Amino acid sequence: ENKNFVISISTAEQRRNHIIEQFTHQNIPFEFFDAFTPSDKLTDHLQRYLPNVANAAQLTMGEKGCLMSHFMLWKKCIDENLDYITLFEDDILLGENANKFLAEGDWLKVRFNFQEIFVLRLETFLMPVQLEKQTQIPPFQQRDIDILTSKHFGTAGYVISQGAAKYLIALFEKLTTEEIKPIDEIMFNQQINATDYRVYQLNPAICVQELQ
Amino acid sequence: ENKNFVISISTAEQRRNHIIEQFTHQNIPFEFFDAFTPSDKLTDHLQRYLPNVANAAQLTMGEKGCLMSHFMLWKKCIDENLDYITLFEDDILLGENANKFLAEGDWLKVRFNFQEIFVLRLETFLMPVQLEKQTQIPPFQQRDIDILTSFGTAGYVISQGAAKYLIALFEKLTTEEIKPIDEIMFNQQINATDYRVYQLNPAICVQEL
Ligand SMILES: O=c1ccn([C@@H]2O[C@H](COP(=O)(O)OP(=O)(O)O)[C@@H](O)[C@H]2O)c(=O)[nH]1
Ligand SMILES: O=c1ccn([C@@H]2O[C@H](COP(=O)(O)OP(=O)(O)O)[C@@H](O)[C@H]2O)c(=O)[nH]1
Repeated sequence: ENKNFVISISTAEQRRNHIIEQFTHQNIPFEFFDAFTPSDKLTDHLQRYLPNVANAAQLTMGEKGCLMSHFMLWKKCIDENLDYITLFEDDILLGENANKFLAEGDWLKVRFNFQEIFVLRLETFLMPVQLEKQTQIPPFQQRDIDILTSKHFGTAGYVISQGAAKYLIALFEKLTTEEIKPIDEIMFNQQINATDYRVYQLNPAICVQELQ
Repeated sequence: ENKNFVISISTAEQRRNHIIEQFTHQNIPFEFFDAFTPSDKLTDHLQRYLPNVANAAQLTMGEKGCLMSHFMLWKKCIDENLDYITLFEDDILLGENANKFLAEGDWLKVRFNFQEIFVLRLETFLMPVQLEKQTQIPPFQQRDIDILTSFGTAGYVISQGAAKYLIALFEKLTTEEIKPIDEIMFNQQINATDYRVYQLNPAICVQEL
């Protein structure tokens, strides 16, 4: 059964073409998942499943749509009883030997217990905090005053075990409106300390986002 | 009035002596703050000021004590009406020319508004999440399976504005939102509107093991 899903706006035909080119050349099976966008469909899904998120002013409707798309795919993993599901966003660029990882799953089956709770990142690791130089505040005694700025972890390419799909669905349902944060922050920052939940990183990675 | 406080367990004589040698070597005034350790004192302070932290199973009592020590120093900043306070942990090494930064404040006064909300890190910048190798799960096609694993609160200046902000922030955090103090101050909260975290580069102190 197919394990690879690419989140893509149903009208984003040029992005879909980019995905098709890359995946078909490497003979990697996949399906598109129609992404949630600002719409009655997204609004109704938020109210049905995540009214906490519907009420969260701290997320943009785009960020809510992104969360909803991942969340519905986590649900798909559970509903179809998949050992794992592999999720992409439609701006990823695949590295050369992606087929060995994405067209076959026996390597995962040997390495992981899917009722255990893990996410394996396939995309490049991005530092969530970086130093930026600035101009307003002058240096002192030959030391610069830099600013700490936050960067989002990508959610553009990862494997999630059925265990983790269940965990993240329950987590997002249990969060209060005030506790909601963008999906990348919950998956890859906040929850890194959580006891049974483990995040792994393929290194070197096998894909990267085409944006920034 | 003194601005430099070094958080240190009252019985940690060896650490205290190392701090004394380092600060006095550069004629930097400081005072020790007796760190909270597992005790009735810590328990009662948690209940009085941070009951959501008392209930947070995800922190060790040591991590709770560390948070409590910083929190009480933020309070000290407010109570003594200090423009800023400079907080250290007791396992640090001071760099050269630290006196210009730590025994004098005019450089801060001309660069910052103390009623505004900032923290200036004095300790070396460390990546708050690292890739750790592991041995149990074999690599595949020359790619390792690493674990993502978790900044340092061993050296920073905080404005009175930020002391107020952080006291209120930590009091408002839910049990679910509680994390070790360094994860809040220097990771989670970097995404926050009026809260600005700066980094001296190169830094003027570094943490020892
Ligand atoms: O309303 C939206 C917009 C985008 N996405 C998805 O989020 C991913 C990243 O989107 P993009 O790089 O275009 O940034 P965004 O538009 O989300 O800010 C892509 O898979 C999009 O299909 C979504 O689910 N809902
Ligand atoms: O119960 C404790 C333990 C440590 N610390 C302080 O936290 C800093 C870091 O101490 P250490 O590196 O020993 O941390 P630990 O190993 O206790 O987690 C030092 O300034 C300690 O005095 C504290 O306030 N309470």
